[PDB]
Amino acid sequence: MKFGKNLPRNQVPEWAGSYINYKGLKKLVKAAAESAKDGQPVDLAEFFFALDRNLEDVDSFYNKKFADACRRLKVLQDRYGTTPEVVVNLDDDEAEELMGALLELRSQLRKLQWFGEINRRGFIKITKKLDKKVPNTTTQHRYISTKVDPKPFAKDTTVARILTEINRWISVLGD
Ligand SMILES: O=P(O)(O)O[C@H]1[C@H](OP(=O)(O)O)[C@@H](OP(=O)(O)O)[C@H](OP(=O)(O)O)[C@@H](OP(=O)(O)O)[C@H]1OP(=O)(O)O
Repeated sequence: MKFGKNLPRNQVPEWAGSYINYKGLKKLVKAAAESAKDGQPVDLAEFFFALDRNLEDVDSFYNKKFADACRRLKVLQDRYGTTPEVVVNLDDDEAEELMGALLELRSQLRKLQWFGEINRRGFIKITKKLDKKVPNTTTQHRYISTKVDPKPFAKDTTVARILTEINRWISVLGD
C-alpha cells in the first residue's frame, strides 16, 4: 500500500500534526539515498533521531487520548452505572443523553484506534523505505519489533475491548 499519498485521507483531521511526519522523514531518507548514490558513506543518525522523536510524540499523544477516553468512561459510569442493563431505570431524556455520550465515546475510541494503526503502518513503511534505498541497511524489522511493537498505540487491544463494551451497551440500549 502507497502510504504517503493515502496519509491525508487516513488522518483524523483534528490530530493531523500529531501523526508521524512521513513527508519530512522521506526527505531524510532521500538525503541518505543520494549520498549512497554518490558512493559516499551515509549518516543515518539524523533520520533515527527524527524517527525516535516522532515515535515519542505519537506514543505520548495516543496515551493522553487513551487516558482521556478512560476518564470519560468513568464519568459515564458515575452517572449511569457500570452495566448497560441499567437503561431500564432511565427515563427517555436520560436514555437519549446516554446514547449521545456513548456514540461520542465510541467515535473517540474508533479515532484513537485508527490513529494507532495508521501510525504503526507509517513506521513500518518508512523503515522499509530506508532499507530499500540505502545499501546494507537492515532496520525495519529490528526497529519495529524493539521500539514500536511495545508501545500502546501499536499493541493496544484494550481500545477494541472497550469498543466491544460500548457497542454492547449501544445494542442493549437500542433493545
Ligand atoms: O505516495 P507518494 O508520495 O507518491 O510516494 C511514492 C511512494 O512512496 P510512499 O508509499 O512511501 O508514500 C512509493 O513507495 P512504494 O510504496 O512504491 O515503496 C515510492 O516509489 P519508488 O520506491 O518506486 O520510488 C516513491 O517514494 P520515493 O520517492 O521515496 O522512492 C514515492 O514517490 P515520490 O516520493 O517520488 O513522489
